[PDB]
Amino acid sequence: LEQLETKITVSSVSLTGSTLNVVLENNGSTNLYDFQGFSVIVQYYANISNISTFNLSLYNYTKNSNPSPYYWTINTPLLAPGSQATLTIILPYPPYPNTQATVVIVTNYGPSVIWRGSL
Amino acid sequence: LEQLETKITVSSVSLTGSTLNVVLENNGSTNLYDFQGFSVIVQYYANISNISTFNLSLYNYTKNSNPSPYYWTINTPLLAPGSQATLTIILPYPPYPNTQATVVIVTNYGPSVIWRGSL
Repeated sequence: LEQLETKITVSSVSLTGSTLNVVLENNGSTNLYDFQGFSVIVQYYANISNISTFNLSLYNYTKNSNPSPYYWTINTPLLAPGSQATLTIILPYPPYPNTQATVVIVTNYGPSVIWRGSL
Repeated sequence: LEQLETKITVSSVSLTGSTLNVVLENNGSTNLYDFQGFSVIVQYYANISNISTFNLSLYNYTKNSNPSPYYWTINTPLLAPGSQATLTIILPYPPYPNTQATVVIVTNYGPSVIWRGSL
């Protein structure tokens, strides 16, 4: 039948401690709600005992209010076209200051977004 | 009804020019064949005019016999439990010598594997 476009973009990324907050925008025509079917990858430089340490890991979805490291949450059950929501990603270590990072978010439908910047 | 375990592992990774060959093993109970529904991410250091350059990109599936850069293929239509197959990933630039790389492969079912090593 009818195929609908899926499209996401990242509006902003903010770091607090070891928590990444990613503002995600739905710019497509599909509703996004099957979050367990998303994939989230973060590459960053962890501060491990004052040594900048490359870390690239996969993060799993949860609805738990206190997500463990290597988990992520989002502050809505459904992200509709034209709306935005905040993804919270819990990193295992605080980022080493002034280092680059990459966040990959893949929707259950296939389309994805990659954010590249500094923490 | 019945849930079956999906599990993949990487047996080996080989580099030829700008082509990555990843031997993927099915160690689960599901058949793997919905490759368009997989996600593949590669992080490496590209040789761009003799400057080692960080590159993290998503690669899309194709069955084309001459995949373009940022595409991947696999040498079977179906990877059954207990079998292995070779994924071919076409990188945009040859890797800079003796640098680290990461390959993330996510099945359509959810379970994934991350390979970490050097090219």
